[PDB]
Amino acid sequence: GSHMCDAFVGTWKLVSSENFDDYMKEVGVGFATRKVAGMAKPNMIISVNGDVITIKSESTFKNTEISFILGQEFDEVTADDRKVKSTITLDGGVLVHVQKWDGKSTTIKRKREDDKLVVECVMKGVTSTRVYERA
Ligand SMILES: O=C(O)/C=C\C(=O)Nc1ccc(Br)cc1Cl
Ligand SMILES: [Cl-]
Repeated sequence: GSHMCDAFVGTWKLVSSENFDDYMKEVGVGFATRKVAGMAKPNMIISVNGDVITIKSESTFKNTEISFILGQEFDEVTADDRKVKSTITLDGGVLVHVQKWDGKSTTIKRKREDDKLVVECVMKGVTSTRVYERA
């Protein structure tokens, strides 16, 4: 077993969002995509198999998936179609995902707080908080 498995593995459903439209604007998402993606109610599925972690985001807007090893950079196509260089690490008990593209950077952190899984997305002073609970 592991901290990672105990904290994060399973199926999570979105329960609240704040500032997500503004975060998407900062990242460069266009109007129509922001409206439909903002209306989404995703499930987040996190699994571990050996050293490989998989995170899936599933909704009526889009289904996406990433698999990775902690600390090892990979190329990712995001839901809004950015081509980014991604690295995910465990910093204390927080899963930290950094995306780099076009001289820009954004960070997505996932942390447990009580029964919830809190997702914080930060771009240049703009933070969005998305709260998930177990499905
Ligand atoms: O998975 C989350 O809750 C966290 C982040 C997230 O949803 N990101 C995202 C989704 C769809 C589009 Br379009 C653009 C972005 Cl930046
Ligand atoms: Cl967080």
